[PDB]
Order: sequence, then structure tokens, then C-alpha cells
Amino acid sequence: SVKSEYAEAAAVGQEAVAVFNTMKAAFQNGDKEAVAQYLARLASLYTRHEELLNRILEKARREGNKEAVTLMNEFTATFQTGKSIFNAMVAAFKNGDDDSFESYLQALEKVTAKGETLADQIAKAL
Repeated sequence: SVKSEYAEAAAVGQEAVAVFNTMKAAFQNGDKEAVAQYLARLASLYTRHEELLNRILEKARREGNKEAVTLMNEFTATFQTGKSIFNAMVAAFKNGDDDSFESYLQALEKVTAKGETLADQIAKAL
């Protein structure tokens, strides 16, 4: 069901949360080789999550589930914000700009923390 596919996508999301927090520790500790690998892993988790979210939205649309479509449109818009911040963080790491990497890291945390009540609303809506 779309609801079980949402639980799967949510789990991939939570894996990224786990990897992100680990990477943050590695950044603070100055273990740049670890950070590089965690950024690669996160890129792959965000790309997967983004694809699953699109399949859930398309399915809600085909099902005529107007409320779920509304919430998923809002949630996926916010996802793209996160993706843009992530991609800026990755570029800051490439460029050796630790000040920007810090800034983007904190912003990505607040953007994700903000979009949690909505994530929980979508679970119930599908």
C-alpha cells in the first residue's frame, strides 16, 4: 500500500538522519576522510528518499486523495530546500570552507526539524 511505501521511505529518511548526525561528529573532530564518505552515503540516501516520495505523491494523485496530495506537495517542496542546502554543504566541503559548512549544517538541521510535524501528518493521511 502507499502507507507501507511511506513507512519504507520514512525509514530511508531516518537512516539519513543517523548518517548525518555521525558525519557532524566527524566534521567537528576534523576527520575529513570520514566526512567525505558520509557525504557520499547521504547523497545516495537523499536521492533514494526523493524518488520514493515522488512515487507516493504520484500514487496519492492517481488515488484522488486530495488531502494527501496537498500535504505531500508541501512536504516535497520543503525536501527540495533541504536538497539545496545539502548540495551547498557538499560544495563547501569540496572548497574547504568550514565556516559555510557549519552554517549549512545548522540550517539543514532546522529545516529538517521544522518538517517533522508534517511528515507525521502524511503518515496518518495516506
